[PDB]
Amino acid sequence: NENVSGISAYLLGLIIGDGGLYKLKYKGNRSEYRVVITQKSENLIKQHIAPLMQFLIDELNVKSKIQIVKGDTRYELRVSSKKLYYYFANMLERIRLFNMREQIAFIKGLYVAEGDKTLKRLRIWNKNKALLEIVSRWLNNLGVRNTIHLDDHRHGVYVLNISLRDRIKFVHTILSSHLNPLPP
DNA sequence: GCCTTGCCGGGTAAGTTCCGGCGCG
DNA sequence: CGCGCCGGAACTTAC
DNA sequence: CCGGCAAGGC
Ligand SMILES: [Mn+2]
Ligand SMILES: [Mn+2]
Ligand SMILES: [Mn+2]
Repeated sequence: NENVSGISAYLLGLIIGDGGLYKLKYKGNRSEYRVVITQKSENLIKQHIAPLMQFLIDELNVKSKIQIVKGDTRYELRVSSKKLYYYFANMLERIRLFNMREQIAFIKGLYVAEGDKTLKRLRIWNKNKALLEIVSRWLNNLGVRNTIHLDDHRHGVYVLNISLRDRIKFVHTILSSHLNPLPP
């Protein structure tokens, strides 16, 4: 299924960027498995992201709930689910095999999470150079030129800079792509 | 003249893991 | 008994 | 992430 594969890739962009995948161990041989996306904007969390996760949850027949925990500085969308955790973690492991549908959705998600949102410049930040290098190759194959270098010497954070020469192709083909959209 | 992009400090919007519960065969 | 979902938030830093 | 600064390219 390609609409599920794409929405997955997109969610996985948000997760890797602004959340995580947590395998927790508690006292008494108790455990927990968490798919997390955090975000400041209540409306983006509840009106765009959650309906997407909800759709994926239903289609996978995961029957965990979508928790939304309001925190200090940010909303946390959380799904407590061994099945969903491994679904994304295994999907992460085979990121290199992503097809063009998945690549674009992943880059879009990653950008919504980690990207320069003013679009004055086109920039993705991350400590994970290998992840950025994969994104770079995909972008090069989509005819979007880009460079990677160490932006934040204090915290070890790399930036992937998308060349403004390929501005239109990047925004039009990646950011504002109508592909795999909340069907309805 | 103009656009592009490496650089680098500010600080908030993220990320991570702990808690106490309850569920269920 | 042996794990897996809830609901929260303290805590730290990578964007 | 944001955003101002300055080096460099055409
Ligand atoms: Mn991140
Ligand atoms: Mn982030
Ligand atoms: Mn973000």
